Amino acid sequence: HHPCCSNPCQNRGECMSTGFDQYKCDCTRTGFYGENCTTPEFLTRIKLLLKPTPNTVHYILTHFKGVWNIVNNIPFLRSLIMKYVLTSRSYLIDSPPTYNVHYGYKSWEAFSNLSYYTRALPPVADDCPTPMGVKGNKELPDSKEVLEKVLLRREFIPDPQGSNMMFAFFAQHFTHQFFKTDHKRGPGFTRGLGHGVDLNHIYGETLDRQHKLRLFKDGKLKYQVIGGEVYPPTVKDTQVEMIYPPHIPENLQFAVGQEVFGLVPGLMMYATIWLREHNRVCDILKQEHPEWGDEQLFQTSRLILIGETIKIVIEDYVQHLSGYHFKLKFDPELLFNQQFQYQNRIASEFNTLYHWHPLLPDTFNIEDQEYSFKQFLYNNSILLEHGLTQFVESFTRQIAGRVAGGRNVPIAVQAVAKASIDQSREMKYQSLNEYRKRFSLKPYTSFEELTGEKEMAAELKALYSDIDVMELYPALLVEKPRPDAIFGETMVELGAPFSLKGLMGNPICSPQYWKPSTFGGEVGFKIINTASIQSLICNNVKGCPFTSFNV
Amino acid sequence: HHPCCSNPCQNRGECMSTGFDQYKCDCTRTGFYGENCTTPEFLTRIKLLLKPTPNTVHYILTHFKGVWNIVNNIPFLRSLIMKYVLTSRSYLIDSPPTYNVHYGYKSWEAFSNLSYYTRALPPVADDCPTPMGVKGNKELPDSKEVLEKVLLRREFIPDPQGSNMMFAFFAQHFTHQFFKTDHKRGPGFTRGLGHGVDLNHIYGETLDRQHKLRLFKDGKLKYQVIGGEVYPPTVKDTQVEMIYPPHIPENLQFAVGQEVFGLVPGLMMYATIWLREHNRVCDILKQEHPEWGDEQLFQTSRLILIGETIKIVIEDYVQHLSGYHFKLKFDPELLFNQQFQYQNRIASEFNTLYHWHPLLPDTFNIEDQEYSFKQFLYNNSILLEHGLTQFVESFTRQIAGRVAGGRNVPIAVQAVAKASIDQSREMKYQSLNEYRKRFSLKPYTSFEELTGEKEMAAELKALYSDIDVMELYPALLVEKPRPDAIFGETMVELGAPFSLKGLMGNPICSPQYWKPSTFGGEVGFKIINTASIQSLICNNVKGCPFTSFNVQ
Ligand code: COH
Ligand code: COH
Ligand SMILES: *[C@@H]1O[C@H](CO)[C@@H](O[C@@H]2O[C@H](CO)[C@@H](O[C@H]3O[C@H](CO)[C@@H](O)[C@H](O)[C@@H]3O)[C@H](O)[C@H]2NC(C)=O)[C@H](O)[C@H]1NC(C)=O
Ligand SMILES: *[C@@H]1O[C@@H](CO)[C@@H](O[C@@H]2O[C@H](CO)[C@@H](O)[C@H](O)[C@H]2NC(C)=O)[C@H](O)[C@H]1NC(C)=O
Ligand SMILES: *[C@@H]1O[C@H](CO)[C@@H](O[C@@H]2O[C@H](CO)[C@@H](O)[C@H](O)[C@H]2NC(C)=O)[C@H](O)[C@H]1NC(C)=O
Ligand SMILES: *[C@@H]1O[C@H](CO)[C@@H](O[C@@H]2O[C@H](CO)[C@@H](O)[C@H](O)[C@H]2NC(C)=O)[C@H](O)[C@H]1NC(C)=O
Ligand SMILES: CC/C=C\C/C=C\C/C=C\C/C=C\C/C=C\C/C=C\CCC(=O)O
Ligand SMILES: CC/C=C\C/C=C\C/C=C\C/C=C\C/C=C\C/C=C\CCC(=O)O
Ligand SMILES: CCCCCCCCO[C@@H]1O[C@H](CO)[C@@H](O)[C@H](O)[C@H]1O
Ligand SMILES: CCCCCCCCO[C@@H]1O[C@H](CO)[C@@H](O)[C@H](O)[C@H]1O
Ligand SMILES: *[C@@H]1O[C@H](CO)[C@@H](O)[C@H](O)[C@H]1NC(C)=O
Repeated sequence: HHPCCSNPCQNRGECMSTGFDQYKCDCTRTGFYGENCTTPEFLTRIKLLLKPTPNTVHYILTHFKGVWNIVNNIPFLRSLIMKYVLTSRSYLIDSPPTYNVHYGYKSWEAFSNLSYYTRALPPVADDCPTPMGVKGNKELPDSKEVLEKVLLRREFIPDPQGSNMMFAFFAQHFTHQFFKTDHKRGPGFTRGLGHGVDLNHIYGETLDRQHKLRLFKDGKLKYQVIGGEVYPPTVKDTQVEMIYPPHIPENLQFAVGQEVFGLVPGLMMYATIWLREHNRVCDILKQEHPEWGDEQLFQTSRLILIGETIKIVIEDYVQHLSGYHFKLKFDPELLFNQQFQYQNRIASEFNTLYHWHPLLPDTFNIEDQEYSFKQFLYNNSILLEHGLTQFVESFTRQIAGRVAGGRNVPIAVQAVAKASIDQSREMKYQSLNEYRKRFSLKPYTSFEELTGEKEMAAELKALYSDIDVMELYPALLVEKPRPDAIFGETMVELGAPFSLKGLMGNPICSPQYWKPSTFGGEVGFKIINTASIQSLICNNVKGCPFTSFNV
Repeated sequence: HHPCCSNPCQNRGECMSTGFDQYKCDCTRTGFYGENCTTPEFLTRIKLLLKPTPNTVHYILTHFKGVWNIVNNIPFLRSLIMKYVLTSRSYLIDSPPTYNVHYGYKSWEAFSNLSYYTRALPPVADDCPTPMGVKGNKELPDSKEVLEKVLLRREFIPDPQGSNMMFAFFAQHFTHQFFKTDHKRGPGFTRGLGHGVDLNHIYGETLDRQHKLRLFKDGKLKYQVIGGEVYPPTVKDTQVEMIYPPHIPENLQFAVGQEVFGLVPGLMMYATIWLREHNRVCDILKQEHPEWGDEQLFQTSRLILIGETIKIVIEDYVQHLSGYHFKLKFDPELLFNQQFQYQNRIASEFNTLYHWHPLLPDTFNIEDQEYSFKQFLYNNSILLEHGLTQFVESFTRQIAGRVAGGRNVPIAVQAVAKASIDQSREMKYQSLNEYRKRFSLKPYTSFEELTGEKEMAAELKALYSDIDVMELYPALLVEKPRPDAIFGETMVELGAPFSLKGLMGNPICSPQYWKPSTFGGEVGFKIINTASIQSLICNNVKGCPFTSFNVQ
């Protein structure tokens, strides 16, 4: 079998077979040397002794509120800290990207083919004696067993951080512009060739689709007016393909950028909001530039919305997730004097860690009504009957579920959660502990250590036998959360690097893009730099309801 | 008309309409301010006082031969200078890329659609009163007139730098992996979506084409053996689509990565050499890695040949062009402590400046035979009759034409030279002086300053009327050359930044790729770092003939 099956190389060293039973580790720029890159250099040894553990940095950022109030209000100091935050996490991502599901060694195919999700860790070789390499049993525990014993929801566990359904549907809507798995090809493949925040979920992946969604007057997107209220146009009027079951009336078959957004009224809510926002921006730009044509009005509005998205995602969305007292800042200028690659490639593992199905509640509470999953799916008449205003008011009030801590995946989505385990195995994912080492974390030495608890640990112990063969995905959902937090260590220390690369690696953040002329002047630039989840709703939802990402 | 037609914004500021009749310059990070980004900042005043002219910099590098011989033999000094060569030049390129033929403003279409060549300078707006903006006549001079008067060759003008046919065909072969204009779509469109040195001209642009060219054993490419010599496989054997006229029979229809390389035997020579090289690397890798399968063998060989190409382009090809006494170095480690984007987008203007048709000779001299263009075109029989050994020997010793200096485009390719002018015009290119400013160069104040000569300068003024409406492409071919040099100032100062960016911006130069493991260990890595035009020939051509890019 492959000599690298045991993953002998440490500290981001690279394994290469040198014969049927021999390997060699490449320790170049790891800061380590020796057969397995285990011996540290003098500079590295001191650097290791001083580096605070992720849980210590988390403590500081979620305590000393009085000091953070001061830091947050000194621009020079706030910028300095945000600069470290960005740079320290960006470094953990390979850019230009390296491996994918088919290539556990660097290759031009892996680099050039945008149809693949990239991979933070190479896949386990096909001929390895064990699913994870050398350790554990010949088969991983049955995925259904794992799901039922440690993942499925017994009782609904609310998020201690206060996350609401406004946040939950935002996460789903937003992340679904770059998580577009090509099922015709396989789970290691994507339909989102932009590999980041291009807003294809509003505008369409292809030009052909974009043009069916456009009005071609004043730069705007097509729309319909039902009961005085602006909604996306129909499948019939646009000839835009959407996923809908055949029983749904032509009227409620809304056509938007992303084919799957008719699945959930919550997604259609943000689809309508962003559609309204783009047309609102077109009106603003048409007044600033009465001399501009439709094409520039559209293009310029798109870039502004990309700006709004990255701004809202950092300063509202990530801010809320973080639980920090420190105010995260969206400012491209922070990287202008730093070494940073303005490019991104969506990692398969980023996709997997983002399967936050526990967020989903048992019922969807709108006004006085409580809708079940069956009632809620594909039902756009709920959005029409209640209206966006009510939808915002209700989902701001309804708490979402805790992601970590175990046993909170709703039964309605059991098949999806099982799929997340199966496809991980199909894609030959390395173990949780390997992913932890890859992201500078000390590997878990027991199931009790991972879970911070006793019952789920015991079950997992009987299923996997060895902590070093625990899988990434189920571990993220069973992990001990941070104090009163939605996630545990692994979720954050993997998610944040992937997250920040995709946000800052956007072209609009590059020095040659980050200037007022890119966005139609100061007026367009102003829209970005003052954008918030509150302003987004206020500008586009009748009666400007209050909103946030917490209850 | 559009308020930015006059190109009012200077020093890299960006123009934006602010009404039907008014504009605004965005002077962000230009180092200048004011209405037209003309008022320099204090730090910028100091920088413009200390920075030497490109002509001064060229002089130092092409003189003091003894000093550079010391510099080239102290590794630290050589590394320090090469570092500046790369950095001082790379800020001149927008990366991520900005404009294209359809977008004079930054947009997502422009950034995300890889089918476009990018643009170093936005196109002149459609509604502008004159083709160049506001200056000049309603129409530009007839392209035929510009071609006939100052471009077409009379007496053959050899390149004083001594560039040979080995250089000419290498240039043609190497650049045609990234200059692949999509003529069904338009001149502003490319079919090379890799936008750089991916060797698609050897391996194919698509996966289906690659798979028809591969042997699927030992990581090799398909081939045939004619008279003991390894040559590309046929169209009949591979089912790989190639551009061949009807009269060309099945046997002489070689299938290679790039569909037009059958056009010229000179290109097929390099296609055959590189095909042999790939398969030679596979053998080396097989010996190092008996456990490796076909796919990895092929993949890592590709990565090695990409490395070899970049090595040869910098240390032989560009080295020769530059005419420097200073030895250029391919070393990615030099950029690891620098701000640099490992990405590239081929610029339309880079394509245009690379139409070096004056390089082409009147006839192609091989052994005792002098072949005319008609005799040479689409004729791989010539290749088989003489063999690659005689091709290298003959082409190594035949001199190329001088590109700059005017009146040196062969008549045989006159329709091509005309097309470059016509296509620049439909692509709405800005004037020469606008591109010169774009690249930190002083605009020419007269046609005599452009040529350094009286006769052509007179012909040009009678056609263009104003120096500020002179087109970029014809200007490059008529430009006053540097002393005893193949090119003039504009060619180099535009070409060099596009080039280095294309080469160093390759992902194999990034810290995570620039490791022995990427190339199958230290032996694979050594093949990249010791590559040269001579070794390429020596390793793959019977008898190991001597070669270089100059005579002889
Ligand atoms: C952000 C949190 C979140 C939420 C709230 C959510 C809520 C819901 C929901 C109820 C409203 C339904 C019916 C679905 C249904 C699906 N989910 Co999500 N999902 C979420 C995170 C994800 C992500 C991320 C993916 C991967 C997308 C992909 O691969 O296409 C996913 C996968 C899926 C898929 C693709 C199948 C696959 O194999 O990946 C479907 C269908 N699920 N989801
Ligand atoms: C680098 C120097 C060089 C040389 C030596 C050279 C030698 C020759 C040559 C004799 C060997 C002939 C018959 C031609 C003829 C042509 N040249 Co070149 N060309 C050169 C530089 C270029 C470049 C660069 C392009 C742009 C390629 C493209 O696809 O637009 C080009 C374009 C062309 C085209 C149109 C592109 C197409 O797809 O057909 C033709 C025809 N020509 N050239
Ligand atoms: C990116 O990677 C994809 C996966 O390798 C690749 O899709 C694959 O394309 C090949 C060739 O186009 C298909 O293989 C087919 O080749 C023979 C040719 O004779 C056909 O008769 C068969 O249909 C055979 O399947 C693969 O089917 C296909 N793999 C899939 C669907 O997963 C993409 O082409 C690559 N992307 C680019 C732009 O190159
Ligand atoms: C910024 O723009 C330039 C033109 O690009 C210049 O405007 C022109 O000034 C000329 C005299 O110097 C006039 O002949 C001409 O009327 C005018 N062109 C216009 C406005 O259409 C401005 O002077 C210059 N501004 C500054 C501050 O120097
Ligand atoms: C590098 O790693 C290899 C394989 O992980 C080490 O070989 C192992 O050594 C340990 C302790 O002596 C044994 O438990 C294993 O039996 C050995 N190999 C295997 C496959 O089990 C090797 O010692 C390491 N190199 C150094 C010097 O640290
Ligand atoms: C990149 O741009 C080109 C040109 O706009 C796009 O090609 C056009 O596609 C539309 C709709 O599919 C066709 O109707 C036209 O015939 C095409 N125009 C041409 C050939 O000039 C191309 O689709 C774009 N690429 C991507 C990835 O969207
Ligand atoms: C293409 C990718 C672009 C954007 C990424 C999208 C969303 C990112 C949001 C969350 C990422 C996943 C898990 C949590 C990780 C980080 C956010 C929370 C806390 C960490 C704060 C920090 O240090 O950045
Ligand atoms: C993707 C593109 C990558 C590489 C292009 C390869 C070769 C380009 C060669 C010539 C272009 C034309 C003119 C200048 C070219 C090279 C520089 C020559 C002299 C100046 C030396 C220097 O300052 O680097
Ligand atoms: C509501 C859906 C849950 C069905 C669980 C079926 C698998 C049984 O799982 C068991 O669940 C018990 C109750 O939490 C735990 O005490 C046990 O540790 C666990 O093994
Ligand atoms: C030996 C030719 C060098 C001088 C030519 C410059 C004048 C251009 O003359 C042109 O030459 C073309 C090529 O035959 C012809 O097609 C044109 O009809 C002719 O006018
Ligand atoms: C859709 O929503 C309506 C209320 O708007 C609800 O009464 C109905 O039952 C739902 N449809 C389905 C099929 O559940």
